[PDB]
Amino acid sequence: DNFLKIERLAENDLPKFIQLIRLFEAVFEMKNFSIPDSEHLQKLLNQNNFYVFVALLENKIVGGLTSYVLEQYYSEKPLAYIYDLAVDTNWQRQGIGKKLITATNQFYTEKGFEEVFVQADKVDDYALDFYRSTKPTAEEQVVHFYYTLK
Amino acid sequence: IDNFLKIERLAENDLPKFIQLIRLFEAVFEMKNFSIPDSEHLQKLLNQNNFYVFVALLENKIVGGLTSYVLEQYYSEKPLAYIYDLAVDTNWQRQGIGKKLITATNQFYTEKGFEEVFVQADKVDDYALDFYRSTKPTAEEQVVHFYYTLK
Ligand SMILES: [Cl-]
Ligand SMILES: [Cl-]
Repeated sequence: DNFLKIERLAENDLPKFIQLIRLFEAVFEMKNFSIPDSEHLQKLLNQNNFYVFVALLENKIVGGLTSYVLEQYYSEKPLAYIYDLAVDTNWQRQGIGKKLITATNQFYTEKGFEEVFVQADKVDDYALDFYRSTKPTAEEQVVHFYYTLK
Repeated sequence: IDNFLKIERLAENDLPKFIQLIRLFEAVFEMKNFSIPDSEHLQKLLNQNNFYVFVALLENKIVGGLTSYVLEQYYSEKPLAYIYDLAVDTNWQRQGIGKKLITATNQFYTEKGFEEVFVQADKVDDYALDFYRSTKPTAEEQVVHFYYTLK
């Protein structure tokens, strides 16, 4: 569409950041969520290893992703890790997620990165077929382990 | 072996050990036509406050190690830690070394008040798959890894 706009957040974009987090809360159906203080979120937004992309309709965030820079020891060309990606259920399928991926990969290409990667749950068929629609270089079935700390 | 082994988190002046671990990675992962980055680059990476390396030592020889990245969260003030690579010397595999590395790493991030540490293994790597399972993770999950090689 011509009205939709993809933008990368900056220092004074905390309100848009919070709006995206609220979208994440909604789409991911997170329970009993308590958003961190704005002081914390502001400092994170200011990190040079963290970049947020959103899809906007006028003032309304209808989609977004978060990404982390991982400097490599194999190469002087860093990696980018897309951690979260969501599209508002009322705008799911508008080309939004593709536009976000394209913007993100172009951004890291300009910065001389080697590779961008992202994970989707095996049971999440909507995301699974979405990422395949973005034509990634490759996909690999893997297993994710995590240790909840005391 | 346990009373010979040393598990440690690398310090600022441990670039030689870092390079040794990278070389171990090159061999264990069977990386082809690898060219190690300049030492200035590796030193700066080692010194990053969001990157920590844990190694296993016998005298001066690295026999195993892992690399970890701190990921500050927007869901919580408690960060995440991402274990990116883990390898053990093929002649020393499955003698508790990998378990000790995971234990040390998780203890470090637990003390720092992190929410969780996570790590991934290939579906076909049953060596790795049931190693991590032997470490008693809180949960495991089937996922698909997508990547985009940039021009
Ligand atoms: Cl809240
Ligand atoms: Cl930039």
